[PDB]
Amino acid sequence: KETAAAKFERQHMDSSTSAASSSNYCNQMMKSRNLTKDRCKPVNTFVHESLADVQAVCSQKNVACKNGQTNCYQSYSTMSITDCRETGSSKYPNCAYKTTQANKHIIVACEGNPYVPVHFDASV
Repeated sequence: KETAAAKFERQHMDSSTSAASSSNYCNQMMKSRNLTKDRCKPVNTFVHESLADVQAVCSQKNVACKNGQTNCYQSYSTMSITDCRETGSSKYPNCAYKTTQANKHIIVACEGNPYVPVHFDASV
């Protein structure tokens, strides 16, 4: 089955764009990354950075996750991110999202050897 690291990349990485280019970014990416296949994922963030730069966060500022786990890390630097959250009209299978561009620090949980992101905890 898909590894947790691989799921993070699929759900949260978009190294192919610098920022969201239109209001339909989230609608397209949520669909393309299969985040709307079974149900509308209600909120999701994409990170517009290289994979190596995001993986490197696992060596940055340790901080407890929202759920209290201690394997979370905050990036030293802000990153270009897109926040995707369901619109009030979103109704499976016609999932609809509001796209919000931001530059924020990210908080990720890390696991494994190599020690890499497996969960996107927050933008801050």
